[PDB]
Amino acid sequence: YTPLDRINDFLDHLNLGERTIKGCLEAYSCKHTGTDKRLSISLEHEILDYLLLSRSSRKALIYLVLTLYHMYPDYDFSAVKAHQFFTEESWNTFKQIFETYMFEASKEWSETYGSLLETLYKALDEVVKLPECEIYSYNPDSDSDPFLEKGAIWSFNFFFYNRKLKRVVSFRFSCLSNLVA
Repeated sequence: YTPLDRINDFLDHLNLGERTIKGCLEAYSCKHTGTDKRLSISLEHEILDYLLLSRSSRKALIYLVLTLYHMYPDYDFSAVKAHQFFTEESWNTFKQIFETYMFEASKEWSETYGSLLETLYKALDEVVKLPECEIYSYNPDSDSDPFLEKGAIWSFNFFFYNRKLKRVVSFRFSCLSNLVA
């Protein structure tokens, strides 16, 4: 039972009255054998034919789409559409988002313990060496995409990728309205 398991339990259906906050960290090490390997190659080909993400992320992209497939393997992810829906970020741009939307969450957490953000950082750093990571948000517009939560007040899907380890932590967090009419 690690800090991620901690954060995750805390963020499992945090209920704050009218809106309910959900959050989820999942880590994935991309295998270099079997289906992961073949899939990776497929993606790498698709990307090259086609040659918003810049090209600096053409490799990162391969590994992000594997992590999608890992999370929802029955869904058709596509290298080109993801190229469209992934956006590169910085820790700082992530920090602002955490500050502005996960405010009630951080607050409840400090009331509970004696920062949620600091904890998160430490937890991520342990699993993917954070200062060496690349950061991405996934914002699909497609109706079907399973990273799209419909009727949500907001939703984010972040990804922390480590190139050396071929390792990705995905952080999803969203807000739901508990109202009735």
